[PDB]
Amino acid sequence: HMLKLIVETKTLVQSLGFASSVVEKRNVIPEYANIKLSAQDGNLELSSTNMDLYLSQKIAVQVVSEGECTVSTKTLNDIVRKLPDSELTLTDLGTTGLEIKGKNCKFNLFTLPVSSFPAMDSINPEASFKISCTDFAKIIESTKFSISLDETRYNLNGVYLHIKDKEFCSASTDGHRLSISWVTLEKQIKNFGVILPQKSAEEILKIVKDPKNINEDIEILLNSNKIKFICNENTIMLSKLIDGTFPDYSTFIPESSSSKLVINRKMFADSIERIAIITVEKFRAVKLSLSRETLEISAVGEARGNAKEVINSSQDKESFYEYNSDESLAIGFNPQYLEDVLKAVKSDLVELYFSDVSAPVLIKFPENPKDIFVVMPVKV
Amino acid sequence: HMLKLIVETKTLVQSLGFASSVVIPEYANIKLSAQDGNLELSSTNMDLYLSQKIAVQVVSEGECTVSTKTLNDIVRKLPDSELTLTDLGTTGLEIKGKNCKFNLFTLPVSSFPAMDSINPEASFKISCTDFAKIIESTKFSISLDETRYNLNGVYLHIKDKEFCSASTDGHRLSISWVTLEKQIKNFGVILPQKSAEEILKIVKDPKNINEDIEILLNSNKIKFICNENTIMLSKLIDGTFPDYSTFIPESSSSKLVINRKMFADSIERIAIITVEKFRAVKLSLSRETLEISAVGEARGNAKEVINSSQDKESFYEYNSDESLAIGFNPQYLEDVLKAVKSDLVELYFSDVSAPVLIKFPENPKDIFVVMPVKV
Repeated sequence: HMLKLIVETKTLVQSLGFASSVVEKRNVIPEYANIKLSAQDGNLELSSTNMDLYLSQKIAVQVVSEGECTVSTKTLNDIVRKLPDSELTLTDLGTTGLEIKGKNCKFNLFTLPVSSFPAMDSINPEASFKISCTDFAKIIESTKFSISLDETRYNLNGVYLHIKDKEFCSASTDGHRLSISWVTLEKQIKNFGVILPQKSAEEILKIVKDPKNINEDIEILLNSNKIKFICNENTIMLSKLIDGTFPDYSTFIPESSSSKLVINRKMFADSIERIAIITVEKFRAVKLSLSRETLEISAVGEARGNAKEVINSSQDKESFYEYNSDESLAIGFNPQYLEDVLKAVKSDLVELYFSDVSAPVLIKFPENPKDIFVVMPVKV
Repeated sequence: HMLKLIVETKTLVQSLGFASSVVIPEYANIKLSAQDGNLELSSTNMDLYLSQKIAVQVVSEGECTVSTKTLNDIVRKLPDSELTLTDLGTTGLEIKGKNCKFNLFTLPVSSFPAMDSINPEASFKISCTDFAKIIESTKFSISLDETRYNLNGVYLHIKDKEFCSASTDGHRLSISWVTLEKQIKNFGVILPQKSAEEILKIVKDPKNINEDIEILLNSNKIKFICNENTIMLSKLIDGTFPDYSTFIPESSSSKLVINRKMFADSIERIAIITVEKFRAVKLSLSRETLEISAVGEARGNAKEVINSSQDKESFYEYNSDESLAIGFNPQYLEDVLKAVKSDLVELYFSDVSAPVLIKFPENPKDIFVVMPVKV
């Protein structure tokens, strides 16, 4: 019937931060903005949903009376974050509302009937397996930034999660670049390939990176229509899948290269970002003028000016630069697309493999053999 | 001659921050003038003109003009401890670090306005600390209503030896003052909101806050010379400031003394439940307790109880056997409570429809009035 429970405030604040990262709040079209609270068997289950995903979080509380209700996510989040008490009492007071009670204060939040809150789908899986949260965060971190934002390219608006032999892999592309990242499974899993929407990839990454989950495991259960994540037993996320066919990306990886650059990753990344400052949105491009002696990174911006930075050949790790060719190469890239790759993998050095000015660059990190990136150039 | 100078990056970044908070097309530009060991950076908008001088190594004297935003964008991300600026003519202004070069389009200096001259009717000096105080205590209750343009600034005015800033938006009054030693000709002028905000930031800078500011004014313009090297000229709102003394209660029948932070934190919590259409908290005052409560249509309601206490950290004392339930916009109370750093705050009441007067003990030259709302 009527919920009543005592919960540690800090724990509730953390769960509501996750609820807040799910809940609909754009205020252009109708939204369902409530959170469902369910007290059962020593746990409070907090459920949040948007049109892409359903999140269920369970936290241990002192259940005085079992029950469920729903209230405004934002109002509950906003109040609980400002209460000083180490613990709070939550009591469903019926027409009076859900009461949030600390030592000196009481808030009544009007409820909405539980029947108004979307049903949690059941998932009957075709395949399921478990991997570490550390391994899953890695392949998502390495591929979430190059998802397409173009709705007409509906099959590119997510990450392609798939099995090839013993490798669990994530791939993403927006037509301008490709990212691929994988981890080796120990058990042979049924082959599958599904497209996880960007919004779900962002939320499940936040979940598995939480300190309580990052060193734990995540179970993945899926069929061709839906996917379920069970992260460290007590957090369940259900997601829709994008109905479509991810392209055969193996054709996109250059089979050979005419020159190779090795350079300190942070130095390269900092220089690109600096030089890109002069650019405008209508022409986001930096020019890499590569030679054995120096690399000149330059850019122009209409009605702003131009910019140039020189990186000299060097064998010191902190300033490393080596370009293995007697020939020069002047080739342009969108600096955001280079920065996305450079920030994705924490590595001392980075390798860039080129062919001609009109062909893509292949980017790899030396201690990271299971991450691959391809970026097409732009005319400069 | 062509400008060329070497400048400490951190000091140039700081100057460009002030120039950027100020910013016709030529008003998006910054004028750079290297002369006599100083770089003068000039910035202007339709209300004000700002001139800053910073010491640099002047290699060659000269002046030029560039986009404020482009210059600010580049300098704030260069890692070098010092930068070389060189007007290269057809190439533009060169901003040079150890390994990077930026060239910015320059614009003609003949297109950049000079700072207007002022013939002052009144001029005086006060400390930057005192000037910061009176602006800090009054900038939050300036009107944002364009239909009441004479309220869209602070009223800087003198009464005998008291130099006052006052502001009102029709819902509250803030007034803060400093006693001058010199006899100054009577004046009263309205400093626009953007100019009050900019000169406050300048006087609060660490290099100025312990120094002095000279104020020179007539009925059309006001000039601030802050610690010699930063000069801001501002237009004044041409108009008549209203008789704000009508906010001051003729008398008060009850008084609340309460811990300031405790009060502000409880108002802030209870106000969460309100909606934009009815931003109000209810204070139900009695000798034993204060109940702070609020309602929000289709959202809910809330209540917090504060018990009488003589402990400094939880202080509450209300001097009357009568109960008083009176409402306020919580933002107008929070504005006042955050304006003055004090352990306690005092609130003086009469009836539910009359204003509250607020003061902070040990701050006798700051007075605030907030009108109630029906609850």
